[PDB]
Amino acid sequence: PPPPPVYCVCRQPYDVNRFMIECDICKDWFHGSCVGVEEHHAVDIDLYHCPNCAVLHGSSLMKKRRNWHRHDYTEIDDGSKPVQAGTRTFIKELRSRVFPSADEIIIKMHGSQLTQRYLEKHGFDVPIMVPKLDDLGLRLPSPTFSVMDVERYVGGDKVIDVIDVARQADSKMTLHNYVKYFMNPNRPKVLNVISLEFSDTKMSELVEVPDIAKKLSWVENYWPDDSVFPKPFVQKYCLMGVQDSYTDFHIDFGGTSVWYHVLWGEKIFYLIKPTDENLARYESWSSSVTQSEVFFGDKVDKCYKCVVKQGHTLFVPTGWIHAVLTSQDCMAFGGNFLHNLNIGMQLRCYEMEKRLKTPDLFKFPFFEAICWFVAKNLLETLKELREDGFQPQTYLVQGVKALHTALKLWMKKELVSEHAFEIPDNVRPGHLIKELSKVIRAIEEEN
Ligand SMILES: O=C(O)CCC(=O)C(=O)O
Ligand SMILES: [Fe+2]
Ligand SMILES: [Zn+2]
Ligand SMILES: [Zn+2]
Repeated sequence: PPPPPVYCVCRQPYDVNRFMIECDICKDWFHGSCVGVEEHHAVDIDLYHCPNCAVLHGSSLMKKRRNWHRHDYTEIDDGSKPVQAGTRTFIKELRSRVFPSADEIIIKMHGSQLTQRYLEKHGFDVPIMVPKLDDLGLRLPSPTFSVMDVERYVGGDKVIDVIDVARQADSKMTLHNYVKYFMNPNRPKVLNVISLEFSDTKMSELVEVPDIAKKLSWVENYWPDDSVFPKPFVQKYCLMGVQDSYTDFHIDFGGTSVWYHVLWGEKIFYLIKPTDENLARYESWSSSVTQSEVFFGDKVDKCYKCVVKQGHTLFVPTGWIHAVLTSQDCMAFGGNFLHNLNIGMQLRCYEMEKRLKTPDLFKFPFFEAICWFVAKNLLETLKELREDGFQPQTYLVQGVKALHTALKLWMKKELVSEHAFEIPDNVRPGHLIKELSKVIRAIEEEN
């Protein structure tokens, strides 16, 4: 009559969906939550000793630090091995570097002026800075809002993704434990939260994205209600990071444009323009094996340092390559959106993510799906303008044409196999491409 197999001090049966750690003394397994060990602490622990065993054997044996510049702080500090991203020395070095002020390129303006008419007329190809909050239609919680409040609304037991910035590695924590950590002024490690999307929490009630962002948003103007696919939520994000948190260079998923508002603290963006040259150097860099050892900002001609003060709102347009340094403990809200202003580049960025085989969960949920719905509606628009007297605006045409090129490419016999599952069973792929080709031919003719 063998006893049912249970583990941990809670004498519970094994659950494969829960993080556990092995005690080197008793050989049993323990739930991180039962013994107070976070998933990100596992890499620090050399040999784990559970509380009970610790009474006579002492605490766990931790790995010894010999670094300040390598992801694996155990490597000997002999001279070989370059400085890696997000480490203490890296940050020190990053803070000493000299960059061209982002003032040379970004546009600063009043919220009331930032409209779709303005964007269509002058384009949206450089970052836009909006010092004051007035006229953005951007509603956020009081500047006094604290992490304890984030916990109060969202929910203490919610599971979020944390980033051990000095290792550039991900793990998971409950929002409660993250707050406990953030609240302790003395943090033995730099942790950063950047993917806590709360549009489905009681905290959504408090935030309201910028009008321009909603006015432009693809999901907001083209994603149907009668959709079989699940509507994407990348509109409301809560960002919390302690000082010296770092995010290496990247291009937001799906070539989406984004908005950031620092409630309190100070974020520092390192902006790189989306030139063909740079976009190539980036795609190489983001795949090279020495990535973590090369500060990409050096592989290009100009890297702009944009300091975002608390109270300010920044807008980064499609394609821009950027890294972010957290000058000080900060909490900021932000969001991503796709729009017509730069249809071509968005597709360009999407094609690039596909080649870098960036993980599934690290992309934009249903990129192709939305692209279909858009092509569809734009067909009705371009057509309704023709049968109405006016000729479409240059950009929209340049864009619908790029989208046209894209849809045709996905249907291509040797390719339709992968882009197949992504088509909405609400659209006639071959049909849209035909009707779209003529309106394009028509427009191209009249002009
Ligand atoms: O949290 C940060 O310091 C930067 C986050 C960021 O740039 C992003 O999520 O795209
Ligand atoms: Fe970003
Ligand atoms: Zn033990
Ligand atoms: Zn347990």
